[PDB]
Amino acid sequence: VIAFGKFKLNLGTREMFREDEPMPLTSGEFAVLKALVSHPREPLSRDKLMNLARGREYSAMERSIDVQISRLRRMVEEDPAHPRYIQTVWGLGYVFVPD
Repeated sequence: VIAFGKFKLNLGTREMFREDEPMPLTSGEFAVLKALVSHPREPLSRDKLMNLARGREYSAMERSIDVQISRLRRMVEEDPAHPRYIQTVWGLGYVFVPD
């Protein structure tokens, strides 16, 4: 489904790879990351992410959205402090920026 940086994510099977090595995604990590990458370049509020994260499983209520973002950044970013793929939009929320 989706490639960015050294990552490949399969939205249907929940398979993720870093440099082709299999890397797991908890339910809530997966829920947040899928909401982000499925809306490329649309900044998403915490409320809208929480909402989009809801599936038929323990997903949205696993951890706070900001803690999920922080964990996803530590997984995907060379520097979590200056993120490339999971960016902050001041006033607003978070955004996936492809490539």
